[PDB]
Amino acid sequence: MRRLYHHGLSPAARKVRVALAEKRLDYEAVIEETWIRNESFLAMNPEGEVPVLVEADGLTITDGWAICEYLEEVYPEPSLLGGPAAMRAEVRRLVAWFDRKFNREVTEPLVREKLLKRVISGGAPDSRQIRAGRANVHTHLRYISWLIDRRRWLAGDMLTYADITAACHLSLIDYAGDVPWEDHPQAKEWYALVKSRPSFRPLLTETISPIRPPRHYADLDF
Amino acid sequence: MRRLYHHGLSPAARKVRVALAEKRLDYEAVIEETWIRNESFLAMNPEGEVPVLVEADGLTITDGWAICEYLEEVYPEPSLLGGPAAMRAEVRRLVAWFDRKFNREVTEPLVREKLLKRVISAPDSRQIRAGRANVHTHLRYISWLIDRRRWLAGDMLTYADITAACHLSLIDYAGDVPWEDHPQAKEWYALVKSRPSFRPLLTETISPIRPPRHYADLDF
Repeated sequence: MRRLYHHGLSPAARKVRVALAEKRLDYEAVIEETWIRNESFLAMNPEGEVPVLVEADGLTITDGWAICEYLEEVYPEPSLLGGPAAMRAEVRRLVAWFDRKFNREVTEPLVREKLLKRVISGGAPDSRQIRAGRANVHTHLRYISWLIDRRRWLAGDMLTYADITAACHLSLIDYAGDVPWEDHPQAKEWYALVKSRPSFRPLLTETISPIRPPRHYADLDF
Repeated sequence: MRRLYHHGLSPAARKVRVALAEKRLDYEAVIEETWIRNESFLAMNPEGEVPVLVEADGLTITDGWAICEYLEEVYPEPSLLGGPAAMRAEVRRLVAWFDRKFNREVTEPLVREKLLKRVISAPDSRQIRAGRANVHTHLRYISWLIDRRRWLAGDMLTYADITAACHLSLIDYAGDVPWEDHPQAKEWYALVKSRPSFRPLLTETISPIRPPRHYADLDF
């Protein structure tokens, strides 16, 4: 049956999991710990990253963006890009905002230092990287608050890959306990709406050993 | 006429310039040096990056990838993604290979240390040697792909070839591509660089850096 190679620390893989659920597509979730070399996995994806989607006929789609665009092409409804070219471009802009800018400024340092290092032998957290990530998340939350104060969802009138991408990144910052939610109440409210959707539920209930998420992480009413 | 905000040190902007030309879309190239703060540019693109495409009617498309997907949706022929879902997915896989992996391993350190630092104002030699070592791995992969396909993603030129060639064109501007170790990849790069869509990348300069002698040479 359709399968997704993933791991809980990957924002892109989280995004694909949420997308598959939003599209009502059944799949088998298969963990690959990409920090442990596996020649068979590399043979399937030479980049050695998750996510990788394998359809029941064996068709193998690699890269989060490639998978997301493939899902919209093959399983068009419900749409996660929207209809007019201009709207789709705004969705894609915001996808890039989070998968590049937020990712580089916040997700990469906090996930690496607070989550991945504890999962592997990795060693001492780098406090400098952590402080920068913690400071930078404020600018992003202010932007989210600005967008959602004037739009229904981050990219406009319907939930899209923009909301999914932003929420999946934030979910990992939240797993680490580093989101200053109460400084950004409009962003907090938007995240509560996303986190309460059935597509988000596995991200809330699953854990990544040996890190215990914070007590509010799975609270819909946080 | 549509306008593209770009600069020569941006692989994403280079890619869009090539794409626009491949699709026979005229445009005005407008330089924005994004290392110099400009509130008006930020007001148009809050990320403060190039590329940004502005259509004649004012429609503003931001982000290289968003621009490429937009161009294929609005100007479908000639296609730079291809037709079947599987092919399009392979193109997008390779676009990511270059815009993520090659970019992190090779373009970022070499452009930063050798090009950007000279444009603004000491190169880190360790980072330069890491970039130079890693480009070999990527060229071997290119060579593997084009030994069995005409172009990186299959039988037709796509965003995959454009993205790879645009990244490599910046490495080549810095003089750091070991072409003599990778003759199959070299031959593929010569074909892409020779296309009319690539011409401005070859002839334009980024002050104060001079490119190597062969950089603009089709017969290198």
